[PDB]
Amino acid sequence: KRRVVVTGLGMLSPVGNTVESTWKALLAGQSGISLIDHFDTSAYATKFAGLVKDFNCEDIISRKEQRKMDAFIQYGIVAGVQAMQDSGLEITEENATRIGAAIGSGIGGLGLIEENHTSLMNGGPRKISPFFVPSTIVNMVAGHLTIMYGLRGPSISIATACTSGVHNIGHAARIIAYGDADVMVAGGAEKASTPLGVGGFGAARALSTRNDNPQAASRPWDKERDGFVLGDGAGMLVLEEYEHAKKRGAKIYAELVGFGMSSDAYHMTSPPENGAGAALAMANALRDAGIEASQIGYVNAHGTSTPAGDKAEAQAVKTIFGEAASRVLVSSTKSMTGHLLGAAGAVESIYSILALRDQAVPPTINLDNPDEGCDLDFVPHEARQVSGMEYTLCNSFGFGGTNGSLIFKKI
Amino acid sequence: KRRVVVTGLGMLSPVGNTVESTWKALLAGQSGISLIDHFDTSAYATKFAGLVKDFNCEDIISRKEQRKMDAFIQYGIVAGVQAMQDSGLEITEENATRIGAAIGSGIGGLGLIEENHTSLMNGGPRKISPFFVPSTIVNMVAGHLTIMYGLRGPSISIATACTSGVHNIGHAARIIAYGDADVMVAGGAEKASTPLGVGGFGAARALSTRNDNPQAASRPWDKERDGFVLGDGAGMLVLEEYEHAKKRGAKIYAELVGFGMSSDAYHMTSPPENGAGAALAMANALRDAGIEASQIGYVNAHGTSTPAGDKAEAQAVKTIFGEAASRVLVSSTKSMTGHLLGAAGAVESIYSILALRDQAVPPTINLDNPDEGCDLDFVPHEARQVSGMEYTLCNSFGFGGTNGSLIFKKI
Repeated sequence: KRRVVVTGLGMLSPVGNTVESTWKALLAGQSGISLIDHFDTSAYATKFAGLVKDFNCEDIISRKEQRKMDAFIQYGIVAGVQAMQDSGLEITEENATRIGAAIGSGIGGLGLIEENHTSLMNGGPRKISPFFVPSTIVNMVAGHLTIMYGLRGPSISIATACTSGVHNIGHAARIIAYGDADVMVAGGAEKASTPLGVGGFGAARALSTRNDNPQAASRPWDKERDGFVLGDGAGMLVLEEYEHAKKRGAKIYAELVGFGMSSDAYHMTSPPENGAGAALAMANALRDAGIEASQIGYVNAHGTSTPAGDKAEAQAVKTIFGEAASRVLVSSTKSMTGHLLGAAGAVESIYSILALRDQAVPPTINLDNPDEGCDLDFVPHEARQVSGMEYTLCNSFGFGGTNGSLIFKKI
Repeated sequence: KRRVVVTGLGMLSPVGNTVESTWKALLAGQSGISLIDHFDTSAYATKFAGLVKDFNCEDIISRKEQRKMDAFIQYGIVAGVQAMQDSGLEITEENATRIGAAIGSGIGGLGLIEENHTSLMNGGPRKISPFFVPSTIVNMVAGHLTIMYGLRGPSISIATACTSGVHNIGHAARIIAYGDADVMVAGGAEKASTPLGVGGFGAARALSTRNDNPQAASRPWDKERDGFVLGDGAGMLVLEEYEHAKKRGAKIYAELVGFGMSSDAYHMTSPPENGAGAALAMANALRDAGIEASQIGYVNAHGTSTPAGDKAEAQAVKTIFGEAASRVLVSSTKSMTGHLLGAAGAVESIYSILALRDQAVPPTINLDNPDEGCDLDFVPHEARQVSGMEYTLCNSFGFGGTNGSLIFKKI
């Protein structure tokens, strides 16, 4: 009965380039949303996003290698390095084989796809970079990391849109428990704030168009919500077997105890008004942890700031909690951070973990006027302090009706 | 101790639009490789590929839905439907919840990415289709299938390039055994025979340029090999728990008994001359099945027809087998089929399975003049007949040094 705990953290987010900075900014309710300026947004209905400010990998990635990797891959490597360093783990010859990676992305290298495609249109197959494939594909973060640290254990990449971070982390954990590994760096990286990403989600009408007030655009569960806001970044956790951790005396942020998956089987984009999909996923994670819905202090919602989306999620929370409806804390850091797509579940598992350490829960900012008959406590504007929270639940409900939920336990 | 068996098959390949047709063509050594004709290949160094001929989904997908999905998604849905039909499985209200999907792709919707990108370049963000994201992203086959059959169990998508089919199938199986599901449709779909796919792998110099003889281009382990050949298609298996299968009396093609994963941790594209990565993965699958290397009758190689690639793989086969070096049958159907990237491990798991049913092993065609000191039996030109084969091993060693191996057992 192998148990899995967390002993390493790494992150780049719209509100910070480290774990603690990011975390401090969120408990302070700071918004990471600003107007986009790396491409001309005149024709774009959405002109703002959650960008990573002053990203630097100079000391981490040789500019000779940077040319071979899209921005999402660069974000992922960096957050991966932070996670490995913070872990203290030393990779030995007898170690390698048992240490792996489960890192994905929802969309991958949009930037270098557009670049290479632009080059092919203007100058034919020759303008295409010899690094096109490996610089864009979703599995290249796990690819580069394993090589960088000589990792030789199981290596996978889950690509389930919005649910990627949660899926990757949960399977990295299943892998360990199963016996396939002792250590796994799991998470997701994303950088979809490009013309194709902004115009594409805009073509679907899934995005907020509140350009006058970008920081007020992401407003989950609010009456004036008009779509999600895009966020760039990456979240990485070092997962590891309990005894292998103790035997080495490493910090242990928390324990991963439940993981549940479900499918809506409703529509390619819309969730059921019902929230049936989400319920199942939260329910399976509880059953998996072997606890009840009442034992959960905080739920980091999917809460993307979509009319139909936030309503499905609330409905599901009421459905799985019942009485505990208002007794539980539910918040969406997407209010300050935006939607990190493939990295969303990664960064949010980290908030779910940090919340346990600090007994503090981040707010759902911008929640000026709640919805119709919501009975839930969405930690409305300021961070709430908590007393005896032992378990936290993290939710991701993505495109294609694919849902997941992670449950973390204190110490 | 939940056991997993195979009870449904589906496939589209360059040598057939059904499982049996494809399978018959391969035992007959037919090549599926032909010159590309859907785009102007004048500037292209590679002008041929393994295409799917006369693909039809008219009766399966409403042309109203086709517009919302890239060719790889259409191939995947169809092969998914075949698999579900062939399985005989009936989805009930009390059933849904326990039936899921693990389907990926290495590159996803290149075609609709190029189209949408071309539209944005010529006419701005407006020309972008509102279906851009859901029509291109890797998880949309599992997305559409779950909805189509009202599947509500765990739903994931592994995107590990060349190793996707194997990873998806192996995790679909881990999922079932774990208790998370009873039924899982697992596999991969791919359609990278586009300007971006052909020019991109061409920019890396990873592809064969033998345009005079396209059917002779894919020649694994041969002296005149000059890169892999691209193949389009999709392979889908219906995996399911042993008792749930019996209780329903369904055909049972075979049993999935081992699954191993490893990472090279060497280079982003090249495998170690060593073959260390591959060894580990085959070795873990054996250990996982609980059998020895001698108990394996056939190994469906990764064998892509790359100088460095085929050599690493042989080295690893010699390394894991030792004495059994020539006593075991190893062949690459990539010789007739080309490299299906994300679907490669899916179609090949199916060949690995069918080989057990029929006690026949498909040949490595084009193997005119083997390599230096190869001691292995690569089933050189014609299909070999076998007597008491009980286990077969399937290998995928992909970009980013991510490797996997599946072991199937008779009956």
